[PDB]
Amino acid sequence: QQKRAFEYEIRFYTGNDPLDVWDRYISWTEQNYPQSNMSTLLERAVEALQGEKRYYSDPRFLNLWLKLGRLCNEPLDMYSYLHNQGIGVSLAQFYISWAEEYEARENFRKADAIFQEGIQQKAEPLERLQSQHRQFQARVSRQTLLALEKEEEEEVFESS
Ligand SMILES: [Pr+3]
Ligand SMILES: [Pr+3]
Repeated sequence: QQKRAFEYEIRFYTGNDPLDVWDRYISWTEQNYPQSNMSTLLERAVEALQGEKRYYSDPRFLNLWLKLGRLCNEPLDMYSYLHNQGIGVSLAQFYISWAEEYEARENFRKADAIFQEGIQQKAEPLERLQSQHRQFQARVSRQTLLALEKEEEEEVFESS
């Protein structure tokens, strides 16, 4: 076949950037199986890298967790945990992703708090975080104005 799975799996990895192997292996998987053993590769990468403070600001490390969060049925608990470990906390995408989960559940005040914390931390790229924050706010504001229109319409019906 193509058990390149074997080529990656042969971890007599002796270098100083272990995340590198996994990054390439994860990337290979989503490039060959666009939907895969993916979810158990991700769990393995993360466990292999469990407690490694040095990668807590690495976008390749955060990317593992964003991919897991997408598959996970409890991502909110996942982000809370990562935040307590200080994983991804200096990265804009960590906050964008966490806030989007709350926005999806219509908890706009929590999503906003997450953006604002990321901004106060000046998580990188800050301009991506600010842009996404403004887009989020605009979505909520627009949804509100349309909702209010539907309320006003029904309410006005009730008065006849
Ligand atoms: Pr009514
Ligand atoms: Pr009423």
